[PDB]
Amino acid sequence: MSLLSDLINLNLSESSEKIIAEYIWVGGSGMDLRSKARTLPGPVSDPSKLPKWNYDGSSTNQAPGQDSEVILYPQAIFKDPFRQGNNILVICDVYTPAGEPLPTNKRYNAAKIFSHPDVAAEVPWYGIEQEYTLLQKDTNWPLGWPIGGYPGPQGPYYCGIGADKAYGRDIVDAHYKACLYAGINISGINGEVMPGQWEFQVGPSVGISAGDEIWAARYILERITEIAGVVVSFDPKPIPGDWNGAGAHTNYSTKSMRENGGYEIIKKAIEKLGLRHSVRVGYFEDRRPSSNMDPYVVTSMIAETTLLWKP
Amino acid sequence: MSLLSDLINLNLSESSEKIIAEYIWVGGSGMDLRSKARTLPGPVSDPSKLPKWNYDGSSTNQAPGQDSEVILYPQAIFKDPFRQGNNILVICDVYTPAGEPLPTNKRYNAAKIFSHPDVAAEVPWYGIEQEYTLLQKDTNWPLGWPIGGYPGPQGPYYCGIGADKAYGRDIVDAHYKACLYAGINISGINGEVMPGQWEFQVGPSVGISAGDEIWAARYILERITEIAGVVVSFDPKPIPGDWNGAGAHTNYSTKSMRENGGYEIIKKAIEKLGLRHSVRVGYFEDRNMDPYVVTSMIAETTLLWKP
Amino acid sequence: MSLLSDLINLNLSESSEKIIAEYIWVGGSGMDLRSKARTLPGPVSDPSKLPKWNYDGSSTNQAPGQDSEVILYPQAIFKDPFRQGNNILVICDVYTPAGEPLPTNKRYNAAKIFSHPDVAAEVPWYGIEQEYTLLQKDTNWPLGWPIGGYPGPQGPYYCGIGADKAYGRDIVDAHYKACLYAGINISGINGEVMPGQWEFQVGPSVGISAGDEIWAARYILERITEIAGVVVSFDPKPIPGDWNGAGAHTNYSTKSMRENGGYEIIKKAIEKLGLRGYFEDRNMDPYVVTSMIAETTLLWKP
Amino acid sequence: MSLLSDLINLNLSESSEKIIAEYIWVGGSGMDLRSKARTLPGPVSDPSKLPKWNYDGSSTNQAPGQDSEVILYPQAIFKDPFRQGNNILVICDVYTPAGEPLPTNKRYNAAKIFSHPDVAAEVPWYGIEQEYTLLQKDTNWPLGWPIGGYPGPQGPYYCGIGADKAYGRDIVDAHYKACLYAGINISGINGEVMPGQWEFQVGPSVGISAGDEIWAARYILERITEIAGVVVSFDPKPIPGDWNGAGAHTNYSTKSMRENGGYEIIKKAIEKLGLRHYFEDRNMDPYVVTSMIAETTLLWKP
Amino acid sequence: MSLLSDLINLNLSESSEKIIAEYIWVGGSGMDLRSKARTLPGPVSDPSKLPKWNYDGSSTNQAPGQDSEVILYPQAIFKDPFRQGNNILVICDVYTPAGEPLPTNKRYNAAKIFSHPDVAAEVPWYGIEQEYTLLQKDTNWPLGWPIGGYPGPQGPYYCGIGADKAYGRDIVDAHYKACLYAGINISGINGEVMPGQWEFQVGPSVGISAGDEIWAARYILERITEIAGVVVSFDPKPIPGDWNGAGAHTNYSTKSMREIIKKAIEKLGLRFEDMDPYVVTSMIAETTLLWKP
Amino acid sequence: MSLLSDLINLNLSESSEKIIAEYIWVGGSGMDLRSKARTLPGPVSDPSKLPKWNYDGSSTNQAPGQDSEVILYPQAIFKDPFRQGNNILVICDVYTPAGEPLPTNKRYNAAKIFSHPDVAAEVPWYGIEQEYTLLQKDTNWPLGWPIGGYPGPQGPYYCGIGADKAYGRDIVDAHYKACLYAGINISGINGEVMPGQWEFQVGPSVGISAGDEIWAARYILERITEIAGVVVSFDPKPIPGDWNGAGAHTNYSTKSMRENGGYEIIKKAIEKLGLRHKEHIAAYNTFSWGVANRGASVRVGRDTEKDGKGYFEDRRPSSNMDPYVVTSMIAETTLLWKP
Repeated sequence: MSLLSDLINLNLSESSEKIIAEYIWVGGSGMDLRSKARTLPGPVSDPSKLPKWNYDGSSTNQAPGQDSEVILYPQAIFKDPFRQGNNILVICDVYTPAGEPLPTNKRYNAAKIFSHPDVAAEVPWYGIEQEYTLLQKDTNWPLGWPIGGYPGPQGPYYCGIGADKAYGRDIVDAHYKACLYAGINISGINGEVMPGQWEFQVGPSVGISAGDEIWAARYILERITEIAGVVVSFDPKPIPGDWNGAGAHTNYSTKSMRENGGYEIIKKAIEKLGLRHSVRVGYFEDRRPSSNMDPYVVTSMIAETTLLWKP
Repeated sequence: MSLLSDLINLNLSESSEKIIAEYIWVGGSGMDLRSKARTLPGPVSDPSKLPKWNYDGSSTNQAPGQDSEVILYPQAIFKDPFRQGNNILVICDVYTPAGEPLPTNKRYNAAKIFSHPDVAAEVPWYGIEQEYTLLQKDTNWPLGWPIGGYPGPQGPYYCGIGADKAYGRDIVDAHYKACLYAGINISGINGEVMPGQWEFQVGPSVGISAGDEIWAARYILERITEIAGVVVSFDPKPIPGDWNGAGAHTNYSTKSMRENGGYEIIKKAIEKLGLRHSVRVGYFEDRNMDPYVVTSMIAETTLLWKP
Repeated sequence: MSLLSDLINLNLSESSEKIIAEYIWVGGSGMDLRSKARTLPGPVSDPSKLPKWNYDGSSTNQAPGQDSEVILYPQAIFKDPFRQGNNILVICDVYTPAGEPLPTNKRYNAAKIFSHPDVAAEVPWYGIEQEYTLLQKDTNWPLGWPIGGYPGPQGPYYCGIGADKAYGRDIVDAHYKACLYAGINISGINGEVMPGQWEFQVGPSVGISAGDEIWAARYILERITEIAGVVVSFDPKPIPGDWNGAGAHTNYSTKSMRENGGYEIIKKAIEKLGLRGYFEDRNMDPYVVTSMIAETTLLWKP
Repeated sequence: MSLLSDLINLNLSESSEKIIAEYIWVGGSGMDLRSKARTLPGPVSDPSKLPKWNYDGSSTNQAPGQDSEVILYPQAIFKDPFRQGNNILVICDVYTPAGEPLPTNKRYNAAKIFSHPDVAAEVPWYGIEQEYTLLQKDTNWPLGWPIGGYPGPQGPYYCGIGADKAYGRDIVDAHYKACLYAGINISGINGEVMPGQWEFQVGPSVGISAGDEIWAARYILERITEIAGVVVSFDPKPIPGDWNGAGAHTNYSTKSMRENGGYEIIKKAIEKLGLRHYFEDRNMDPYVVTSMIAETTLLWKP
Repeated sequence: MSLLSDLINLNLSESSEKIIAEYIWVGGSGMDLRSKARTLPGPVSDPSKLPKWNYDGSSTNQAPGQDSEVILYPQAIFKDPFRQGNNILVICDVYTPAGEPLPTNKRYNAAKIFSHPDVAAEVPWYGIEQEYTLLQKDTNWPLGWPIGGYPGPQGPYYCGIGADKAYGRDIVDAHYKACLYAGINISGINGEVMPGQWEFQVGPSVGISAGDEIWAARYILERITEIAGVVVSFDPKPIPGDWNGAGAHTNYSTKSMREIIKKAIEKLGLRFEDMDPYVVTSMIAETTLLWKP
Repeated sequence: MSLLSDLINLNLSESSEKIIAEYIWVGGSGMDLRSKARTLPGPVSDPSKLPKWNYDGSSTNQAPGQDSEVILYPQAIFKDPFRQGNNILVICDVYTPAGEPLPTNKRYNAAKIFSHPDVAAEVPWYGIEQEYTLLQKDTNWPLGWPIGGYPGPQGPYYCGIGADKAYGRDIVDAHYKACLYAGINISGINGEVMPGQWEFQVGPSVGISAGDEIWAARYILERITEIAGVVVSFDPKPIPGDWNGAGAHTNYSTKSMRENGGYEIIKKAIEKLGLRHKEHIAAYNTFSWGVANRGASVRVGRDTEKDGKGYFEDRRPSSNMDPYVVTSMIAETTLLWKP
């Protein structure tokens, strides 16, 4: 409605100083984003000044015990592209009332790694490639799926233009701008090989914020698909039959690698990655993660292995 | 039709100083909000400066006895998020032409309680959690209700995002901004365990204003569902079959609780509520009733009642 | 389309000084409003400065004989809420080319009454309640009419809120603002007992202007229902079968009633009305109703 | 809905100095436009300052062997009419990682021709007429195709107006303004003989920028048909059966032609064109057409 | 489908002597008919030669789950107008495995009354008028219910003809013939005052068979509405709002009356023309023949 | 469409003496019925006089090996209710070209059991109850599934009548008459607890023919749902969520159990069944039995106890069981097996 969108787009700065904060977290599947919103007395840019919150963990498959309460710790702030003004998104990680990180909290361990002085001094930069597929809500097939099936790896959809080739660009372009506005370092987008299939890239992002941003980007994307009435999947294999997906390739570089200087340093890091069990060379790419893996794990494991691990 | 919203959204400040006041009241079922609007000469911020009004109680199940007139007393003003500008919402309570509160007027007795020096000195604060369900107008099942029916208490709807999980968010978000604009102390919202089910929280709100705000929040919400062509229910059990609803839990604290040695005041307060007969511990929580009644009963039982 | 509304909403002040004037009149059924629009060189606020106009009365059931021409006399100006800017609505009344009021022109005799020095001195104020029903275009039953039919006098529609109770509020709220914008003294609105049934109140309005304003308000409402694709009826009994309508009560006060003490003036006025602050009088033409009240209490001699 | 277009239409200048660049290239069929977008730190007006990029050529039928990587060289900048603000469109041509132009890269050779001192000194101007057909997505027949088939070369569609004659004008007018905004020298448009068939002209455009501009205009057009949910064809024969198409006629003038003009210089150019087989030369790649005329008339010696 | 109706209309007499018997009973609400079918070796006309059967009473609100078996006693036979041929309908009443009538079995007590020598010798005849309403499956409003709603008691529907007046006559005429074919003494039909509203009359019917026949006729009617995709209600008030229903009038005569009425009318008042038909019919006999003031 | 059904319903006896035989078999999932049809020179009543046939086993998940040919052995004849006249249905079991039964051929071992003199002398009768669900083709939810979802175990659908209660009776009544016409010993039908859920019973049928008849009855049902444009499921849980399904309960009696003294014989058989329980469950939790307590593994029934003779019910098999396995295992355990 036009009456409805007017209420949704009300600018609160004209009526008070209160802001709305959307607290966001990863649910019990490790892939389900959850959120809810609260009012704060005034604008906030420092996450550490945000109050902690809580939710019912037995409703998100995260607290089975007699105590269902789970605590939310604010960790990163972004501008809310939906509520606009001084309203914000808050990426949180999740803990028991006693202060223990939940098993589905991957940020905790990642934060320990990125806070290590020898990792922190190396200024690790990350570039993440996030593929996704837009799906018809009723049928669960990708937008533009051709009547008659699987089209193949050589087709008109990859970076295509036109009503018969690019399906869902409105969602994609809305997302690109929403992310820039929010403060995410989104570095690009492209239409992928399958109809309704797309990719966005994020980076360079330093350390723990790479994970914060990617989760923030996924949140915004699904909020946008929600508006459009379309289902989004980050699964590498979102439908049966043949399917061409990429994965979740991660580009990585340190202060030493970027100061050449250490062209050689890139190669030894690659040596270390091979030693642990895909990797190509500036910076280098890691080709093992799939499109739904947790970025906190992926990014921190690369730093640990290349900066802290000794066989 | 774009021609229509242009008219609805006209800025009257450009043409004169007159304002429109939407007078709101609780009807004969104790849960049905009613309203109508009048033009006033200029901007008003003090409810005591508003004229009294009236309506036909025989049309809202509030006047049987040969005299159908019921009187409206303005009690609280909020900004009107629908008409915008200087136009206002007016929460009223209802009286006979003779000056007596109607049986369905719960504000009067609640106000008497909050006006008592022993209550007023304790500065009672209230926090209310209002759960509600958004229902398809034609089928009366919740928005997004799954074909197989009751999904269970463990699902993707609670605080969910995405077309297949969150149903009716445009309404929820419209309501959130609308209340803040209106001047209600809405403190947050969340998607609940069932599809189409949500919650908003209001507070802390002082004394009689908790009820004023709650009714105002309910009014705004149902005005918004009206626009969206959706039905709203505040019933804990809004459909047959299995259902997970919470209720309307109420948080309460006094000045004594908020200061030094609240621990004792809190347990004692709980003891008296128990002695009268659902209560758990900052402050404490008390588990479709009228908020004027609920909030004032808590103050009275804990501050005025002497066993 | 959005291309269309852009053209409809052009601000003519940006391109010239010309304004558009919508001349409005009551047709041969006594309840059908008609209008058409003309271009004038510049802004006008004084009705007496508007040129007279004309139309084919044989197309509106208002001229049977060999000369079908009917003359329009501008009588009242309001701002046009549809064209916006300096464009205006013009309430006219209607005459033969020779200068005689048509039988369906009720403003003429009303004007004589309000022009009478004894009436004019009393500054009569009117408050008029206009009930109306919004009807589905195809079925001609009210918006929100329930499958089972007539619901009874006790229901959720009266001053109701919600998708299942208030039917047509967008029209009603558009009208309220449109009337205020136009310069009509609209004093309030409410949902009525039947679904799709509503009321607006106008006043206080002075003398002959009560009728001019009520007619302008009816005009504006029906232009709005036209936009919404809904039919409107001002008939107290707009559908067959059982139905609750209120009516059209008219509140009335003279200068004398409004001063000290007035109660006595009110007493006598009430007696004369029966025989033939303020007080209330229990599809009619507002020109007739209001002027008859003034005449009965100020000019008539029992 | 309206929420979606708000996000798409966000002005990024309010949040940072970063811009979005849409890299565009010709795919493996020689007629398929492809593109994707990346974030840059600040505004750029010089193509030579833009970073090179890459894509998977095995996905656009442009790299078969074990190395599917293809390099994009930015060549021309236009403002992005879709993202607005300081966002840009970037016309690119394509190379192997080793630095060799791909077979489907026609810009490379044209650029050698226009950079040649004997060509460059003559400032070749080009005027290109681009015909196209708007097709129903589901049926693949032109918009407004009549129940009964091919209407003939004599009809109401050529430069027509009205719902029954002009099909897809909203696309055409969006494109016209979009191209002007972008910085393309679009010189006019017209409805053509077949329903849903139209033409745009570009020029005068100097040298290599003629081809850059036509490709950018084709890109903008298909992005617009995409928004409209309509298919576009630049094929001279976009459906079976009889059909009236023009082609891609190219106008050409040299500095000397614009001087005296003399006409003799024109005669000479025409003569040389004949020998190999301003003035007019009657879906091909504009880089090829434009550069061959320049080569033949300025470099080629009989 | 013609392929489907060909299978449904197969004449089993052409392939064997086996027949199908549809056992019918009254469920736990007292108004819900239930049935299921079994194969028998050959034609049967004597209800007492039919085997008893059983069902899960916990699925029809007539037994608890821990002890759910309920026994079906065959009581009356009719020809089955749906399966045709030698196939039959069997009206049953219902008992615990120990042999007691279920509380929702009203036939048992009615049978005792009609078996009483003071009643049986008097040959009580019954005429029953059964009103019903045909309802649109999706809306639950009557067939032909007018857009503007409740029309009033004076209208064109009563005994009407035409597309705009008679709604559901196909169902009604099918029912009339089906009942006659089945062996029910259906004595007439008429369109009623409300749209989609109808009545059939059964009688004269002797004693306990009046109840058997009415239930059999109700069965046949709802099987027919099932075919037509229409819902049936025997409720006097089948929709909210105003409605014109008759009631449940019952005609009654004894052997003595047919040869008198006033003494019976007197007896009825303290407690000619006057819910479960077994109850209604037997209580009238009891009132006028067995009762003690 | 009447033009089409006229062709389908042609009486071939008026045009020739040739008949059409629909050879039917169980495919590689153990539940997928397959069939195809051939022309034979004249009418046939003796299955042993029908020629063998073959099919491509790599197309029904029944021959992975390099030789995809699988052989069809005719075993049972029924009249074809679809083609009518002298046209027939032929229940087959399936073998390698070399002559060995396929792993998915369960008839073979069952036949070996029913041919044993100790089983045959005993004349085992079987009664099988086949529950099934009719599903809307597009949504995969049952016919008549209510807008608000799962209704519960106490409702109006069980043996119900009316447009709002009984869903799919045309299919059910067509199937009942088609089976009778075909020569199958179908003994009854009823509407079940869930919307669109129904049951039919077959029996008493002696020995190996019980399985032949059950499979023929299943074939006919799915051929009828195909005509109706409806999907049929014999799965114990044809939809997610709560669901009330029974299974495929099997009644069993020997000549001795049916005569006087029979109850003592029944108890001994039940004892033997209990000693095996795990073997039977694995093929078809804690073994139990009684007369009217659910969910006993085995039920005797009031009538049997009362009379001192009759039969007993094995309530363990699920609705998608292979009747050859169930029927023959009951005979084997109670008549041939030595603990």
